[PDB]
Order: sequence, then structure tokens, then C-alpha cells
Amino acid sequence: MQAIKCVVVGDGAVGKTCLLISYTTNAFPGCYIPTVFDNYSANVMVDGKPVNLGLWDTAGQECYDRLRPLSYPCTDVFLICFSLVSPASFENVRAKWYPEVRHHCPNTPIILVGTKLDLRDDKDTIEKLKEKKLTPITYPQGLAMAKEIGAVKYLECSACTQRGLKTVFDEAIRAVLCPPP
Ligand SMILES: Nc1nc2c(ncn2[C@@H]2O[C@H](COP(=O)(O)OP(=O)(O)O)[C@@H](O)[C@H]2O)c(=O)[nH]1
Ligand SMILES: [Mg+2]
Repeated sequence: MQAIKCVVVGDGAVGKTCLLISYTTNAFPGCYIPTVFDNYSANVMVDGKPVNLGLWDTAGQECYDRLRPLSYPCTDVFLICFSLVSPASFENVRAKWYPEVRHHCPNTPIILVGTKLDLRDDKDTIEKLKEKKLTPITYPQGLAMAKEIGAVKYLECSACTQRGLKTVFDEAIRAVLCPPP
């Protein structure tokens, strides 16, 4: 029936691959590639609506700044990801990922995703940031960024515990099925 293309962007090490693997397949060996004959699209059904959600991961490296935008054509929604325990990835949304997604696709919906939510309350992770004079991204800080980039939604998730993870992909679909003109 309905086809929705979703592209995930954001810094290396923020959890983009793990977010996709954890949502589609659980377990370390699940780590799938598009070459898998089983399928690439996802079988999702919401409020009686049959949606085939195609998921695309991205090489976040500076080297592939020329090759990564080739997957941007015909994207219905973007997930812009930053790690909630990395302030550098957060400011890379401001300086790189939002300008890049907007330059190539001016009218496509953006969902801002705060990743690694489980590590925001982690005592060791918090101490290690504090040593470098850094702190985790709070819900007000992430919501503030979402407003600055005019994102359709701000969501926080963990791929590791699966907290809020399913909600991210459900909202990606709702951004396309219930837009604003
Ligand atoms: N605690 C924790 N670690 C995570 C989560 N997601 C990814 N990671 C870890 O973060 C690192 C980067 O993950 P990956 O998905 O490859 O990053 P990508 O470069 O953005 O794709 C790996 O060491 C993962 O195990 C998470 O939700 N919680
Ligand atoms: Mg990756």
C-alpha cells in the first residue's frame, strides 16, 4: 500500500546503526545489511494503515560528505540523531547535519532524536563528561535544539534498553501521513 522512505543521519558513534538494528533485529548477529534477501522495508501497521517503511543508514564520516547525499533523493522523513551524552554531536547538528539535510532537501520533515538515553543517568558516563567540563544533554536542551531547527518532533530513546525506540519510527511515519501543507 503506502511507501515511506526514512534516512538516518548524524555523527559517527551516536548510535545510528544500533538504533536501526535494535528496532528491526535484536542480537549482535542480527547486524544486517541491505544485501539480505529477507527484505529491507519494514512491516508496520498504524491505526488501520498499512505502511511499508524503508530504512536507510548513513556513513557519517567527513570523507563520505560527497557520497552520503546520494541516498537523500525521494526521502519522506529524516531522523537527525545526536547522543544525549555527547555535546559535540549535539552542536554538530547545528553546524553540519541540519544545514546538510536542509540544503539537499528543503521541505522534508525532520525528527530530532536524542540517542543513548540509558547513559544520561549513568554515574560513570556523567563523571567522565564532568572531567572534560561537559554534562549530558538534558530534555530542555534537546527540546531547545529541536525548536532552533524547526523539527516536527523531538524524541529521546535507547537502542540498548529499547526505551522509546519504537516510538521514534511510529512518529517518523506520522510526520509523513499527518503533515502540514
Ligand atoms: N549505552 C548505549 N550505547 C549505545 C546505544 N547505541 C549505540 N551505543 C553504542 O555506541 C557506539 C556507536 O554505535 P553505532 O550504532 O555503531 O554508531 P553510529 O556510528 O552512529 O552508527 C557503539 O559502541 C554502541 O554499542 C545505546 O542506546 N545505549
Ligand atoms: Mg554506523
